[PDB]
Amino acid sequence: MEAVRAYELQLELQQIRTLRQSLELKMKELEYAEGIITSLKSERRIYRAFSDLLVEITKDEAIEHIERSRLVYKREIEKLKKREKEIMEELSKL
Amino acid sequence: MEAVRAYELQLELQQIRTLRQSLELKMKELEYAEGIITSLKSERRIYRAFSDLLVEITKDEAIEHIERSRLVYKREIEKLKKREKEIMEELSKL
Amino acid sequence: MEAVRAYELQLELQQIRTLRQSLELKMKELEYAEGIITSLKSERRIYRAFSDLLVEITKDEAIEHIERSRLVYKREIEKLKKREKEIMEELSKL
Amino acid sequence: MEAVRAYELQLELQQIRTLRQSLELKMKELEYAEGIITSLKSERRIYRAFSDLLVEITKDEAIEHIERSRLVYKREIEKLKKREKEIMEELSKL
Ligand SMILES: [Cl-]
Repeated sequence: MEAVRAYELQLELQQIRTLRQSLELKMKELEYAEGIITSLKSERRIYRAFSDLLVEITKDEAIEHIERSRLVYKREIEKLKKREKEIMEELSKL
Repeated sequence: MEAVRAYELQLELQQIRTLRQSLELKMKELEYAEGIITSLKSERRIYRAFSDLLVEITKDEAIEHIERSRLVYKREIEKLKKREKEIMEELSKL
Repeated sequence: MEAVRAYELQLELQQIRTLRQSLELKMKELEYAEGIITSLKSERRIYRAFSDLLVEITKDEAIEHIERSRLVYKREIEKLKKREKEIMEELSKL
Repeated sequence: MEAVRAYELQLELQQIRTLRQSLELKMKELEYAEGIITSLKSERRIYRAFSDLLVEITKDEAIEHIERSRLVYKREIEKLKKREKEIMEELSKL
């Protein structure tokens, strides 16, 4: 019945939204970090986490990481939002 | 049957409690950190985590973060506890 | 039927084991850290994590934290292992 | 029916794949860290995470940890991939 087709579209939508929201959080945290790293205070040490190690990196390396990561996240988020878009439309047609 | 209505209220209550407890933990960890940061020892470096980066911050920045975060958590916790309150009352009326 | 009573005891046992194993992991990680902190190398900075902040602590503070945490974990682990013990015995009697 | 036997093989395969992928991620993160640690920049502080403590370690200690961890992960990954191999073959024979 339509109720079942809708529930399954809703289940898919929730899973996509959950993945998408996790990526936006990480993306926003890195943008916040970029604002601090590029602020006026002269010295701020920065570390990058790799599994269970924290390795010191430079301001330039940190900015590079933030910019590349944002690109990967923006792309993944755009793709997921377009899938959410399609599903919301199907749900609307029902 | 009442058993089913109760089970569904119980399911909702557990999910709210789980979210609430996660927030109280983070809130209490930051209050503990504040006590240390404002203690007598002269020098303690502090870092703030943003996704996979750790960025050095000052004592004043750390205290600001702790106070703002506590406000956000206290508010979210109060709202969830009020929802738990309502549900516990419904469960009692049944 | 006995199969159902056994499945439910098995479900409970798995959940207890999962909680217990998580605590033993954290406990063992802190014991490993203690071995390093008390080793010969003269200077090793140490930080303690509180939610999203890392705060510098001394060797003595780190050892204190490790010892107290081990006590809390050992106690929680002993209590869970005794519950696992009871269940395994019930499963055996069936 | 074959559909049910296949679903159960698929369920097992997904769980194995999920464990395997988690290990490959950690393994790749440590290999990335090794590349940075052994790069030209003269001074980079390194910390290792043990539960809620971060303890400073040397470049040599970090490399040792990365190499041992890779061995443990490579072995666990090879064993899981061989189990995935078997299941994919069963699924093919059905
Ligand atoms: Cl440092």
